[PDB]
Amino acid sequence: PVPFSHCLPTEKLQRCEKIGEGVFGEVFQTIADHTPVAIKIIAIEGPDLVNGSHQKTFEEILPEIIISKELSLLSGEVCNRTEGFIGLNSVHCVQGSYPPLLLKAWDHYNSTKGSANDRPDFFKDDQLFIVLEFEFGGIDLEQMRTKLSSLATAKSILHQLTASLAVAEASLRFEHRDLHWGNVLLKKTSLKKLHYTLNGKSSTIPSCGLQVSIIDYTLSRLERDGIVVFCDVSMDEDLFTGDGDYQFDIYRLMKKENNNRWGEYHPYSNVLWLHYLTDKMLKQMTFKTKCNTPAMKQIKRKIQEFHRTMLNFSSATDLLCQHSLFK
Ligand SMILES: Nc1ncnc2c1c(I)cn2[C@@H]1O[C@H](CO)[C@@H](O)[C@H]1O
Repeated sequence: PVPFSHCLPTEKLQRCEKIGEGVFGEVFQTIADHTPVAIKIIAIEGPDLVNGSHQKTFEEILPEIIISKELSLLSGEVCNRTEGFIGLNSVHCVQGSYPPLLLKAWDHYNSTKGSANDRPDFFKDDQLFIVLEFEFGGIDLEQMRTKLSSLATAKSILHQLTASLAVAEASLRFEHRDLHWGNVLLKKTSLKKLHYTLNGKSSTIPSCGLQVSIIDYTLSRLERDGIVVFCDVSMDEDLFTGDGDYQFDIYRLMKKENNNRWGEYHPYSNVLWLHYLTDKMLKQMTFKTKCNTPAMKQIKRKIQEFHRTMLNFSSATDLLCQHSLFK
């Protein structure tokens, strides 16, 4: 293990601002070489509860690390290529107490946005963490609930998500398994079209001025050469007992689909998540401009039609290749 200062030299540490959180830990934004990055920091191996849950062991955190790498690498592949997952810059195992400058950032977020986490000031100098440094992906879909232009943007978002998931299905038999709207990131792009390749066939997607990145592989699954990497949630109580959002039904529906056998490949889970996201787009998102032109009213009708038909597709690949929305 390395000290925090290895990952976060002084100027980089000074520029850290907290941008997100979960039971897992903390996410900070900073900058190096003029380029923003997101730093995900997860305590591991220790006995303390953190945000009410036990810390993962090294063995338990490895799947997320491996999957983050494999998905990042899709941006440079040939037959199955997508930039729709987040870039991974580095992963380190760090040892130390939590840096005071990160506690200062933590406090600022707590004062302005409020936090559901414990202030991370109780770790000793032997504490281990995993620090994952990612590309900065923009703002999550949930925080953009009231910020998008029109449902035309929603179409581009769904098309990008479907294409990324398809390429990952084809390359890695990938299932995301936790693609709630906190895990769909949006960034401005000056590209008019985005490019992907699926089983050696290249295509494009109109960007509507946004690039989508999918994040957070804590519950994800994939395989290479029959070696499966996944999170076995077969004995988890709480994951399947959520209420108040269609998100929590997706966990249940995934368990129905796979008969509680999480090592298996069931790409229908990607379809379930895409259905949940389509549902968010039609029910919870609110757009600055409503559908007023005939072209835009046809877009709304097509997204509604996608919502009511997509559950009859077997995978994100089947949706991309066969759904009328993407013709
Ligand atoms: N790479 C990134 N770029 C930008 N924001 C990021 C990330 C990552 I990793 C996470 N987040 C933000 O933190 C929240 C919790 O994962 C997410 O919901 C999101 O708001």
